[PDB]
Amino acid sequence: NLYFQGMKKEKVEQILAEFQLQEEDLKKVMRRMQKEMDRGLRLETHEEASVKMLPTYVRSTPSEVGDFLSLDLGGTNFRVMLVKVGEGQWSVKTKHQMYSIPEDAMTGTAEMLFDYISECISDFLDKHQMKKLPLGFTFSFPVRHEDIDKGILLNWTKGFKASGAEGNNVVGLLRDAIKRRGDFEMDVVAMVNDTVATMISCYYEDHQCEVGMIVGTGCNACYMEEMQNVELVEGDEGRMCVNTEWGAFGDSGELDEFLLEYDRLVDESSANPGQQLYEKLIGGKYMGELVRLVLLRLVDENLLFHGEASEQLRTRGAFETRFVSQVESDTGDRKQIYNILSTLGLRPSTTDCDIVRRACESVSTRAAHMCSAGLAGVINRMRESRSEDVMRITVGVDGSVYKLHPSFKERFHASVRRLTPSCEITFIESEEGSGRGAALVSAVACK
Ligand SMILES: Nc1ncnc2c1ncn2[C@@H]1O[C@H](COP(=O)(O)OP(=O)(O)NP(=O)(O)O)[C@@H](O)[C@H]1O
Ligand SMILES: OC[C@H]1O[C@@H](O)[C@H](O)[C@@H](O)[C@@H]1O
Ligand SMILES: [K+]
Ligand SMILES: [Mg+2]
Repeated sequence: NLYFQGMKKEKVEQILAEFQLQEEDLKKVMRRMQKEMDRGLRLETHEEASVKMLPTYVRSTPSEVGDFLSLDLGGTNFRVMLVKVGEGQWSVKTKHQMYSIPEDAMTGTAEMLFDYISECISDFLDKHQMKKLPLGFTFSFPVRHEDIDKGILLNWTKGFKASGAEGNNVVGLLRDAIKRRGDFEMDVVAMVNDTVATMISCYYEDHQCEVGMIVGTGCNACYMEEMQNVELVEGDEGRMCVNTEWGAFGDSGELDEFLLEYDRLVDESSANPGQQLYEKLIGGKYMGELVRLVLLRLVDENLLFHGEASEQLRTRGAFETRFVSQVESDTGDRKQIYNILSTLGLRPSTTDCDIVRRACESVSTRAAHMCSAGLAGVINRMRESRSEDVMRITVGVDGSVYKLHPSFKERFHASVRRLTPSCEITFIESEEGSGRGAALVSAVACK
């Protein structure tokens, strides 16, 4: 019966309705987010604020030229690259290599981690016969800076758990590991978040870019704040980039009304339970798993796969986030959806496929909408801080979710636009943002 297939589909929709957020829900999240950003900037409230609004010491009024080395650590892969900076300043990726980080190095000791990093740097300097450049470190974790070249790791995020790194100077850890190996020498001149790197890389082609955003494994944003509002740094003149660390929004209960069973389960099986909760609604580290967990509930309610979940479907992380993009790239014939579930040991019908799509759309739309509330909060804050009825601003964006998901981008922009009246927001995707941004920040600091 088509009548019974449609009754299965109606029941799924009732369950999936839970992922909906009304426009007023988003405005509420936005206001709460703006409130947390206020708190993180102020001396009185900074320690308790879950959105830490960390000074980066990358300023509005900041350079050198020549060969630069860029390091990038934040995802499953560590990337090294040679970049040429020339006359403002252009930058170009000329040599590049990425390395897979062994499990033991992400979850072992800091020494292991940075030993592996240094090994990677020497292989790269080998593969290009260049083993003393100025070195920029894109390091995508919450860091409390004392300057551009010095700051301590507040805490690991995104599954990182190397011991002996939290509360230590990250540049120091890198310098130490390089010294231990002692077969090359590098001038470590700057450390930057990936958001900051992305923002800076978009500046040569568009000077209106004063916001950087990452929607990848993790989710975070930075922006050019007025120095007068950055209470943690001395001076009131011009602007300084702030790393919001908005992923930890929710860690003090601010999203509790909105968290679902699937979110609690994802948080509980994560490396950092109770932390990075806003990020866990959005990031690619967690999105596919969120979908896997919806699909499991649906098989349990007898609405999917004849009520039977395969060994693969019951394994953690098996529904990869790229599968969410692929499913939602489907043209209507169900071929992409079928092949994904086939490789998961499942024997999907035609309606099974349509339900999996609906599950993915519900998770990724919520991610798009939740993300939109955070960005709209930042851009609205900036408009009010500045002196204009209409703010024109560019946002530099990187990450596989924003970049590769076929509809996230579009759902996200629309929602951001609803929430930012009297703002004209241009979105640009960075091209090698982290390498070129890191190199560009190095060249300034190279003084
Ligand atoms: N085609 C895809 N569509 C959506 N997500 C994907 C896709 N391919 C990989 N991913 C996910 O995106 C993440 C990797 O994205 P990527 O942008 O390369 O990392 P990243 O930007 O370093 N993350 P982060 O450092 O947390 O900002 C992983 O969690 C993957 O599961
Ligand atoms: O890589 C994207 C983001 O992931 C977050 O989890 C990290 O804490 C941020 O520093 C980073 O900007
Ligand atoms: K100040
Ligand atoms: Mg990154």
